[PDB]
Amino acid sequence: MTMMDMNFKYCHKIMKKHSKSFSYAFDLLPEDQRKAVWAIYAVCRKIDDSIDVYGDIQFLNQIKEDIQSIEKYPYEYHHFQSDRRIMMALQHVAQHKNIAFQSFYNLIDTVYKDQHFTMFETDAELFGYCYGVAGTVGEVLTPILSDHETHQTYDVARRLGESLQLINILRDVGEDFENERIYFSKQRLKQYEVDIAEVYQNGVNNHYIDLWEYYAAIAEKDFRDVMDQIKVFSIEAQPIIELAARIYIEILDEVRQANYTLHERVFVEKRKKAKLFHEINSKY
Ligand SMILES: CC(C)=CCC/C(C)=C/CC/C(C)=C/CSP(=O)(O)OP(=O)(O)O
Ligand SMILES: CC(C)=CCC/C(C)=C/CC/C(C)=C/CSP(=O)(O)OP(=O)(O)O
Ligand SMILES: [Mg+2]
Ligand SMILES: [Mg+2]
Ligand SMILES: [Mg+2]
Repeated sequence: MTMMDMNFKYCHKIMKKHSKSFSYAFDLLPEDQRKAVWAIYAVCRKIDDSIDVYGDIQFLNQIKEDIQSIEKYPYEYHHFQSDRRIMMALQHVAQHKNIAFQSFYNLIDTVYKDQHFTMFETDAELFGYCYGVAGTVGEVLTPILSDHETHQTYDVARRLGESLQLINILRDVGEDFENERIYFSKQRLKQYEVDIAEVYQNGVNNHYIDLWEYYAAIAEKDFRDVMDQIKVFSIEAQPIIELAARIYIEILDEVRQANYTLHERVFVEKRKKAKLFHEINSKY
């Protein structure tokens, strides 16, 4: 095993550790493509944890600096200040693919501003936040999962990631409340007459369910639109991308089955992921 192989294997470990939902799915891709995804994931994961988990704001500045170094001198050797193995894998990927560097910068700014967390006043603010933390990952992942780097591709990728961030939000309402975060907007929260602190203490009710179902309906609808343009992706990636999404559509059925509980984190069982994959491949 070469050194670079080792760098990608460290990225793989990080994704296996933190992505209980998607590691399984993305590892089904051909080697070159899944190695790039592990790199991207590891970069995004370090960024998202820089502050949330290590509290470390200097570390986040170093990640930005490191990405900035790769963008300007893709071919020079750099003394990476954040995590060397991840940045080497990322520079290796940038020498073969067209990395949307601005998208990592948008993600970094969105993760940063999340330390001045202020509830969204409207859905448009919530949706612009889904772009920043997940539409951007769709954009950076675009040249890896497709040979047609065109606006329709970027656009389905962006729309898929924002859509998964919404499902994510619907799965994590309760744990996000414990961390003092409510991602639903005030406009919509007032309109459905819900106070999350309250529903958290006394259980679900019918206003909360309707609020939640109002957002799940937005996510499901968007899921179906990207499932009609799944062909913008490479042929090897299409069933994986579809598996990734459906796992998350599954999580919504899991929240419904646990009666929208705010006190547990529903997940999808590995065995079930393999089933979903089997069905997708039926028509693939
Ligand atoms: C493929 C494509 C074109 C677009 C999709 C872009 C993606 C994958 C965006 C990320 C969406 C989110 C919120 C993922 C959870 S990461 P996690 O590791 O925390 O997952 P988990 O919390 O275990 O469910
Ligand atoms: C899967 C893939 C290709 C890309 C994802 C890249 C990542 C990790 C981006 C950082 C922003 C996200 C989606 C964090 C997890 S949201 P959460 O509710 O799961 O909270 P968490 O940080 O996981 O505890
Ligand atoms: Mg997670
Ligand atoms: Mg996080
Ligand atoms: Mg969450």
